Amino acid sequence: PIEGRLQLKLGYDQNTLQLIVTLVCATGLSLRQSGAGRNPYAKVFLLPDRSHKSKRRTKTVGTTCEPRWGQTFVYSGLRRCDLNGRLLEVTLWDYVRYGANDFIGEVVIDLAHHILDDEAEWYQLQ
Repeated sequence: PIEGRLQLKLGYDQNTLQLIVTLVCATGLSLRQSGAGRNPYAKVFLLPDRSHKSKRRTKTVGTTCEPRWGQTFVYSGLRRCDLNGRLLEVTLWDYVRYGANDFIGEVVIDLAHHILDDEAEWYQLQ
């Protein structure tokens, strides 16, 4: 049962050939079963590429259901049309210190159909 939402800004700058991705914050995340809060961080990939090259990761925020990162990532070497057919995959994870980290939810953006104007928007975690 996934719950919560993520606030993202997506911009594209033709003058530098860069897709600009800002993860502002997330809100409304569930607690753990334990009742403990989560320690959320996000991973971002520009798919289909799954190598270290495409990977970005936010800092981890401690014990909270309302993490704020204010973190901007840049993907270079892209014409606007190169984004067609690619997906921005943002996944939230709960940092577990002594075990595998738990999947919280994801937002996947079909860039071909996005305006990319750096407007902050909210996306339901899926």
